[PDB]
Amino acid sequence: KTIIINGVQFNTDEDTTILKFARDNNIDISALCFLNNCNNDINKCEICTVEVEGTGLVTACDTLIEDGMIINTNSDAVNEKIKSRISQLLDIHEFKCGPCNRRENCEFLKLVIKYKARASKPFLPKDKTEYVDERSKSLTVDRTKCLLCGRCVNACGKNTETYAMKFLNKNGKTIIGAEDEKCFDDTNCLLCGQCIIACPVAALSEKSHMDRVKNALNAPEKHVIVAMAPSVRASIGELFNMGFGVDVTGKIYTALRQLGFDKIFDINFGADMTIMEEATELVQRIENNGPFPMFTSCCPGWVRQAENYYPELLNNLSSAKSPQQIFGTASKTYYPSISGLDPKNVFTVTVMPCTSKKFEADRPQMEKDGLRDIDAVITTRELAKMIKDAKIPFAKLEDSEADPAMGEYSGAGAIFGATGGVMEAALRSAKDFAENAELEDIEYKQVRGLNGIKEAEVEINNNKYNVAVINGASNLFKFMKSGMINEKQYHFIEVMACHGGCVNGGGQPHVNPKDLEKVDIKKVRASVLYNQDEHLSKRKSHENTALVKMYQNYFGKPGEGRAHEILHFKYKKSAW
Ligand code: SF4
Ligand code: SF4
Ligand code: SF4
Ligand code: SF4
Ligand code: FES
Ligand SMILES: [Mg+2]
Ligand SMILES: [Mg+2]
Repeated sequence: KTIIINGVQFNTDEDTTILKFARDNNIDISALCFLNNCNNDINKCEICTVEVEGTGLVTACDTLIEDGMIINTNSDAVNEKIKSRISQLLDIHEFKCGPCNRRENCEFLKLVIKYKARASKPFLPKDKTEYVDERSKSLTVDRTKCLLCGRCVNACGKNTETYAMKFLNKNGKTIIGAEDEKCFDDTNCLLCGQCIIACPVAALSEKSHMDRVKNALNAPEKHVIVAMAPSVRASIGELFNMGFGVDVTGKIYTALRQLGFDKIFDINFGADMTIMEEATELVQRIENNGPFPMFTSCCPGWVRQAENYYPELLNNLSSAKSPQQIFGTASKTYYPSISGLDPKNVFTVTVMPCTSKKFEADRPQMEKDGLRDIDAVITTRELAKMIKDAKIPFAKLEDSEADPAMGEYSGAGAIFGATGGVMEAALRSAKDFAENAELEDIEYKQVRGLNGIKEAEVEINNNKYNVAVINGASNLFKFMKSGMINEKQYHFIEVMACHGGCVNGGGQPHVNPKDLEKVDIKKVRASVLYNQDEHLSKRKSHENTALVKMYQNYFGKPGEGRAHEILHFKYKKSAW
């Protein structure tokens, strides 16, 4: 194939699109609605317009290169078309970047600046109320920003296969929204936030908890704990121009203290708690021969998936609370027992890579004696905004340490944020528990990485067991519908709704499509976690010294008695 682009001849056997070929050859072509290898098939944005001689204007993102093509990407006709399409979007776009939560990394703004586009008539609604949907505990929509680019809808379909995000005809006008324009929470939506991650503008956002947090911080009598997810320390630096794959754990603890939090703990401590309980449960089921399989229950996207699509599995989920909720439960019981705080005055905040966690935290029964396990959840992005609003020079901060009583963690805990991490951590403990031993071979590499469905055979106490790690909500549907679950007897199955695990969650920093071509975001964020594991002296959850003291002095033996009564949560299917 001979191809001419802007007068440059290429000879190639490649079978690909003009966009991808141009991009591979450092020729600039803009794009908007193209993402995840899909464009918006109905109502194409045409931002990737180029000129093919003899044919006219074509969309480079979905037009294959052909031998003999002569292509101009930067002709006056091309730029005028693209400029026109951007101007048309400005006509339906509340272009007020100042207070906008995507001000610093918005794709549309870059395009507006690049083509010097202007609205015919500026879009300036006075009553945004009709345009905004904040009903959800997790997601919010601001349709004054929406480009109808279809990226949320394609990403929902690809990532989850639920198609909970849809195009809708609302009184004759096209919008995106949930089925029947219901609140997302009241539909089959997993509240995973992959739609947000796909959004080029500030149209989709997380449901804010930042005022819950600020109010508690400013309330004189409130004692505000904060505790961040595994993934936050591998990710948040991205929003402070520190690049990718930077471990900023120490800087976060310092930042959190500068924001005025009263105690700095860590959700990885809660991940060790979850393993203590989950691994103990796994050994129990093995001894009662069932029910099998046991599924993890720590991902609320998956819990919602089970609730909405496989309620028959709800009884197979581990009764262990998730690291978030189990930590929170302890934060209102154990923590007062070792601090003297009145439990009513403890306000527990988590920092998560996740939008679904907001919903988990607000489940009615996720409380005891009137006290919420978790009072607020802020996403990685929300914490980055709080830090920037406070003029905290994050990239310049010195390292500090967590408060150890609910802040220590093992390397088992540290890897939770990657797909296969829970499985690996859980097996490090279950094997030790079952064989009553302290084994030295603790790396389960076969359950790691980005394959959609991963399985392994493991030997526990001289019997074989089958494990699977389901990596992404769409892969959970594949596993079930294809009958894979019936090819053999599965004993323990991990499910994460987000592909890559929590490091790719819905609350994470946006990465623009070009950086994504350049960096494997799932692997690079995950690598921070595995590195921590490798350098920690304690690499099993049950060797966490602070955790051991808590169980010895307060909860007693895992998986029974007081531990079972307050650290566990069971989901029930509705009756016939
Ligand atoms: S979505 Fe982007 S272009 Fe629109 S107001 Fe916000 S920052 Fe500006
Ligand atoms: S919400 Fe965002 S991703 Fe979805 S159509 Fe609107 S601008 Fe595109
Ligand atoms: S939160 Fe997840 S399941 Fe719900 S619409 Fe967005 S991508 Fe789809
Ligand atoms: S994989 Fe992690 S970030 Fe994604 S929905 Fe589940 S808990 Fe949330
Ligand atoms: S980027 Fe090609 S039509 Fe939208
Ligand atoms: Mg297409
Ligand atoms: Mg305070």
